[PDB]
Amino acid sequence: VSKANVPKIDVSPLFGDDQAAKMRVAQQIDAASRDTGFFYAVNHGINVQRLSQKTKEFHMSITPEEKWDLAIRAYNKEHQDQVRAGYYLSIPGKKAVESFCYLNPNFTPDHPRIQAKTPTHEVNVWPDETKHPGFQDFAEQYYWDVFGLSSALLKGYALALGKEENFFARHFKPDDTLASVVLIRYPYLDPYPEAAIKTAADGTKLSFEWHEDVSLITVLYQSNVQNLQVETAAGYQDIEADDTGYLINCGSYMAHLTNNYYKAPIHRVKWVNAERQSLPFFVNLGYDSVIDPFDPREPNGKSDREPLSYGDYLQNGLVSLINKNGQT
Ligand SMILES: [Fe+2]
Repeated sequence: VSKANVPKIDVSPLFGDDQAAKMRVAQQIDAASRDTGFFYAVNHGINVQRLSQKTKEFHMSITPEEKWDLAIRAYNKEHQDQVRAGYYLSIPGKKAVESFCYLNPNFTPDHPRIQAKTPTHEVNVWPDETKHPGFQDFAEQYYWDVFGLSSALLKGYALALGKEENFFARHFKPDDTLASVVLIRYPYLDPYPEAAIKTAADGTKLSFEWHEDVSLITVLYQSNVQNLQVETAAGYQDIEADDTGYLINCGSYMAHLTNNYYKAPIHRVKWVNAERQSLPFFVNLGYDSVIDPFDPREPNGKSDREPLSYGDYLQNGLVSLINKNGQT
């Protein structure tokens, strides 16, 4: 099994005002997006040491009582309004992974999309502050930190495609973004439950099957345990781990609006019996955001693809992924 070419790109010029340096970053984003579809963002300015430590303290401290109280509707029939946000329980002996998902901290009972009961908008649920001091403060702060990095990355993607730098970022707003953070724990278990291991067609043991992401882009921090593979025409290739950088890839909304010029790479998660963390940020736009598709391959950029509202795209995509790859 070969290793994927995943370049490390210094994204720090995207926070600055040297326009030529920004173009040089854009070229590297373009090149990576047209090859395997993955790159590492380095020199990003986020304290990922604190991110991993605070996430670890939470996963290891939370009790079954608290998990039921935070559980999404798939695990707790009483929580009909928690489809996305909350705790995704493991099932001892059956399901190893567990995770906590939260949404835009600005979605409050007072927020107009919450008042209108608009699908995919939810109010976050949090553990008790006395049992997990500082956890909510940390997590909300982290959302805005990775929002900022993601904004900058979106300027690079715009420039790479020949657009003005706010082409995507103008739709990525703190008041209405549907972006989510998921804090995923993959545990060490001995014996490891066989029901939690999937066998791929090629024989590889997996934790999560092939998929394209439901996102515009995905901005991922993982601890230093190799697990991801990306599909190429010549088969799956291993993505090397790097626990100082963020792993970036496009989701299927980018593939839609570029007429597949930037594909959403198909990837899967190998089974590895090791304690590790996977902390994705899914860059989603607003419910009513619409970007007119274009084809960068054509001089006039003409595309026949229908514009797709981000809210409709997200509603269909999240359900489809659950149906295909299982309730996480
Ligand atoms: Fe993914």
